Amino acid sequence: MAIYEINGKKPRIHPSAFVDENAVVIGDVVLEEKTSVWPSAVLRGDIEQIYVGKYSNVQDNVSIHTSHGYPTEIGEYVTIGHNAMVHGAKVGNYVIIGISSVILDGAKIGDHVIIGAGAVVPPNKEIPDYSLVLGVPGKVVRQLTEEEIEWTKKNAEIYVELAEKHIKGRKRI
Amino acid sequence: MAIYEINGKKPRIHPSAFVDENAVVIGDVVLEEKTSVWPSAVLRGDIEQIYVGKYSNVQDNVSIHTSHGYPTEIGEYVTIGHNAMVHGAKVGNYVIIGISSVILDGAKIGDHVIIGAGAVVPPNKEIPDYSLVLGVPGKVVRQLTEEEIEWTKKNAEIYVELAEKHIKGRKRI
Amino acid sequence: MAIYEINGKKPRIHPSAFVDENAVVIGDVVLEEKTSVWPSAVLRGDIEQIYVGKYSNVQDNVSIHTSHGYPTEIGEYVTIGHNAMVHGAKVGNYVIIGISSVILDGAKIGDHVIIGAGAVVPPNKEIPDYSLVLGVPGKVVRQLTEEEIEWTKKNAEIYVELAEKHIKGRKRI
Ligand SMILES: [Zn+2]
Ligand SMILES: [Zn+2]
Ligand SMILES: [Zn+2]
Repeated sequence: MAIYEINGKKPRIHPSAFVDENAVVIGDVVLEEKTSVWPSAVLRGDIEQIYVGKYSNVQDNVSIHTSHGYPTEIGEYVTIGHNAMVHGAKVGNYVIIGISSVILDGAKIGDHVIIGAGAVVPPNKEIPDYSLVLGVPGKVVRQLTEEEIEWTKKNAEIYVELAEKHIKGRKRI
Repeated sequence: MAIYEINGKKPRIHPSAFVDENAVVIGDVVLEEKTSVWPSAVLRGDIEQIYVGKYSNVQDNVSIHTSHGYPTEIGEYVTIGHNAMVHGAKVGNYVIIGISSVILDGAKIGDHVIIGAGAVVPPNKEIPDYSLVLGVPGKVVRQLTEEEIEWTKKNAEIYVELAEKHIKGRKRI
Repeated sequence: MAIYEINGKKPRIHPSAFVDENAVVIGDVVLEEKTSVWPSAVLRGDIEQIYVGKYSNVQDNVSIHTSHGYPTEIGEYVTIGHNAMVHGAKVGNYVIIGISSVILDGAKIGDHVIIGAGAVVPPNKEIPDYSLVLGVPGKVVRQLTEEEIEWTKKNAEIYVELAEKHIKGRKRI
């Protein structure tokens, strides 16, 4: 949990979603069904809206924010890796945001995309569907393989099940 | 909030500052007027002092620490981007520390400087005023433009207003 | 603290260890004597076990997780730097994981190793003993010097003392 409203705007969280009590969700944030927000993950909807599509996960120590005129939209089946940071960007469906990677303002990530760990997607950068992105500044290095494409969805499914495990079996001690 | 003292040393926080209750401020830490510390941001003043100049922001999931003999001094109008990490360094005025970047021990960042997202400033590295720094190890790639210089201050001003919004309108639900 | 069990599995924490109340320890996690987990550090043992050897520290805003079939084992005298991320990897003794670095699944870090800040150790990557690793993807650039080797242990010792300071002198205010 650790949900807050700011100036009237309240987060809209679907009942099936899992928001760790150590995560922080503030203001204009929408979490669709079967989404999950993990420990120390922060979704600060105090400027533009932060929309998180169904079956998507926002892992441990992630930050999601926006800039004026630059809302953040996360698609379906999106995996936002541990310690990653998404800032005022649009992310398509079946996208794996690598651990500790960074997606900046105005960027547009296509569907079925994998952003490598530690990669930095520059402002306004557009990433085509089925791409593997690496480096700083991140560049499309090649297209995803059949295996990787399957994974762009399975990674998210694994988290949907994991989220449910926590909702039913977590206990503070 | 989530403020703690350690062995007698208590943080000195100006009344106008905003410290998110999910942030963690420990020991020898000084926060001047109109400063702001956001969710999961950690300022651990358990070794050397951590000084944060007025109008500066320490964003979500940032860590600020020190090494023996290496205190951390943040200037005025400094923006420490989401998930960044400052360790025993001296940062001048009107500096934007990029998202997920790293500033190491002994480094000295001049005034009106922009450190790119994911950049790593090596130990004892000195950055001249009006510089744009990119890479790992971070290097001065060019001087800031008129627009960027204006931004080195406006970024901080935006946060001063944002901080006030939170102080007056945040509500746990 | 902020310790939780999940589906029966409870963390096993030695009495001498220090777990900041703002850190998050979940499930199958073992913390040996004189270990320390700092603010916003997250050890999610909800898949494979996370084992932390004695005298090791998991610094501020770190995340430690695993993948199915890929448990995370941290050796003795290991320093996991601020904002770093270890995912389903095996780390030897006297290893310094650089600030904001990333160690991926299947990797095996030898003993007396230093991973540079912001470095990314690729999946299944094996790092020889006494190595300095830099870059993305991280590569062994040279062997450690006498000074650095001494440091691979002293860094951890400093934290053992620091941990004790917190256990005895921390006070919420
Ligand atoms: Zn932001
Ligand atoms: Zn430190
Ligand atoms: Zn994971």
